[PDB]
Amino acid sequence: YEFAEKILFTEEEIRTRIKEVAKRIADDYKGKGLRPYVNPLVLISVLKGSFMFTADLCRALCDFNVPVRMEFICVSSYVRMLLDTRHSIEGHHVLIVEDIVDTALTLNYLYHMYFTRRPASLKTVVLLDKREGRRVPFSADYVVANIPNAFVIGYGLDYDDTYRELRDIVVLRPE
Amino acid sequence: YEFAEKILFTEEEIRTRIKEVAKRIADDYKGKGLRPYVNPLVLISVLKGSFMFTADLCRALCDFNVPVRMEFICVSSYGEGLTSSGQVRMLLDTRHSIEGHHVLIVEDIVDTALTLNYLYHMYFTRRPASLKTVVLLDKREGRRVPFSADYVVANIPNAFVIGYGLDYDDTYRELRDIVVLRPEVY
Repeated sequence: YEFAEKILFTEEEIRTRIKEVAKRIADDYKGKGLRPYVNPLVLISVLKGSFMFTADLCRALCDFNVPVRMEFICVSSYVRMLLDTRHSIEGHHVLIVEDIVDTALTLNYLYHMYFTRRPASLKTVVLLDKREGRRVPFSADYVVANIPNAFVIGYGLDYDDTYRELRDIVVLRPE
Repeated sequence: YEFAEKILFTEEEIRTRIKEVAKRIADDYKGKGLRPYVNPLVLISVLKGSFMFTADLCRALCDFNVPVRMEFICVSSYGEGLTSSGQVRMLLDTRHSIEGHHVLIVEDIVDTALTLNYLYHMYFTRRPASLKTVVLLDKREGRRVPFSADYVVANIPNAFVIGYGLDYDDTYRELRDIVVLRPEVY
């Protein structure tokens, strides 16, 4: 990548970590009675960044026979909801999917919002976690990779909406 | 796949077909003046079904150095028998303007083509540099209005197909393969 710096995580490394995370999720929900139609694991994907992670994660979950329901939401901050879920999450096992949690301002807002809607359970899975960038305390339930305070792009992550399409996660501005 | 009657395409077959389509698109737009940030090829992904195809397609396009911008739109149908022109409600439109840009609408399947024809005409009036469509699957004989996709990953007969983003009552979208659902299910 001539426009960026070193590759932080290759596609194969990301694929491998996602498979392990899906394995852990499958194990953790094994006794929850997840079933298609009535009780699938609801993946609430925060657009735009999580689209790629979501596509790969849902397939890894499928590998472990975990039935899932995909939801896509969109938010904006000046946090307001531009697009919310199409089906009620009440009584369901929900997993909010994000590409990166740094300040945790958005994710914490969404977690609070969904928590009040009476889901059976509510957890979060993030591709990347900059645990040091917090503006509000927030602990994700599943993390694919913890990273330093480096600006990264690729695999859904952007530099002003560009470079989301890269197969690898690359360092634009080091750590 | 106890709920499946037949495997139409494996994950590997689809991957290969997506790369082939991506190469075609690259060839087709090479002289079009696309450029990162300023003039990327805009993929308007129609949720929910195209989410998977879009993730794999944008990566295949990146392999060919085609700069892309991803937009995700959400539409909803009208109650039963309110439209006979495929009209739908826009719940989420593109976040940025498409005027002057090369746009490609991305869909998982085109069968009746009622929604895709409606969306195509809607974006066409927004003055993009050009407007084309790419679909994962095409049931060519299923049309209720004429429509031709510019790029197609695979043609399929009239069977109930699921997987790779396509659903049966919002179920089975996560499968890695494209399979035919056993009639005993629906």
